[PDB]
Amino acid sequence: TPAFDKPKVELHVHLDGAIKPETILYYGKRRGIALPADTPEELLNIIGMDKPLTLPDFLAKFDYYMPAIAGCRDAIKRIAYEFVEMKAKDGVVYVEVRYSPHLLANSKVEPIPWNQAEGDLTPDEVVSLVNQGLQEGERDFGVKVRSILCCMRHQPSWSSEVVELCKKYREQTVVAIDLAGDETIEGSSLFPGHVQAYAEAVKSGVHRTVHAGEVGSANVVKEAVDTLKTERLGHGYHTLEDTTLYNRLRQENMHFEICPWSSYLTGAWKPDTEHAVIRFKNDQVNYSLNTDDPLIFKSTLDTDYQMTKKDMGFTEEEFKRLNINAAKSSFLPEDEKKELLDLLYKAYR
Ligand SMILES: OC[C@H]1O[C@@H](n2c[nH+]c3c2N=CN[C@H]3O)[C@H](O)[C@@H]1O
Ligand SMILES: [Zn+2]
Repeated sequence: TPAFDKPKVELHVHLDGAIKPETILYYGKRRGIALPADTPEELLNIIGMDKPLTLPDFLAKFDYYMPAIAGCRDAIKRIAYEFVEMKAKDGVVYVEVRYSPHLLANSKVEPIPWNQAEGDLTPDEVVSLVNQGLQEGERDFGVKVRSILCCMRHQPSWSSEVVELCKKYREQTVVAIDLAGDETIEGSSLFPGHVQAYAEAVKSGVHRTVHAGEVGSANVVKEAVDTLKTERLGHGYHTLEDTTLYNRLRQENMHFEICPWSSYLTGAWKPDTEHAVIRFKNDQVNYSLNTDDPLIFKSTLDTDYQMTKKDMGFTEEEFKRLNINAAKSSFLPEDEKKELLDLLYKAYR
């Protein structure tokens, strides 16, 4: 069933884990990269999940397939292409994708990932691939893509870099810096490299967001809002613990990015206790429903929206209004945003 059928907005997703089993498959068996499987479903059935695991675990599923794709120059622009694809197939007019240059290489990179080998490929290029691949994909699917570049919790050394990336790819196609990776690393969201790079962001314009919340304490969010300056909270579930912090973001007017089906699956949730998502709906705080990782969880944007009208009862009347908010919170000029607001507005309504 539809389950929401008007033209959606989406803010939280990762390139990384918006690949199809096939493009993996190709490259494993093409530049040779001994892969973990064969039948395109078996690939899926190692890569993805169904019993709720733990955030740490989630995060090394990734080590299964990435080698495949990592630099090869080729693949960057192709999996950027096929990703815009999926985003016009399930219902979306507007997406922000995130990703991590650092995972996507090759050269420089003194902790060299997966682990793999030297090296044409740079941060400076593994972006300018994607911008074409989301510019193309845009061109050919009806959907406008802007990307988000992700600092990455466990490596502060690299965070510095991403701000220079964002600044200078700024609009061709990047509208933002993020923080991503294991919440459990005690202290991570404060380490010097991160705050330094966020604050070259606020010192220099760059829009900010942080996965804070999810599977770690309310503190990690309090850090994120106040020390890092996060313009919107990447998940923000555990902010319902410090219930005076909670009234302070409801009050600041600020985006929670929920990821339903993701929540059960990483660990951020016990299925015995009402998910933060229905709460935000009761309180009417600006949230956005969302996908996070299509591949690793075996899903589609319909999966969230349907976990949400049938388990946790959701009017269409809500869906309407969250998809207006997400648009309101987008990292896109008031320019581009009056007119993506004119879209869903004269179509919901
Ligand atoms: O895409 C940047 C990184 O996002 C991480 N990722 C993706 N979704 C999530 C996540 N880490 C935690 N939160 C979840 O929302 C993976 O480490 C990936 O390398
Ligand atoms: Zn995420």
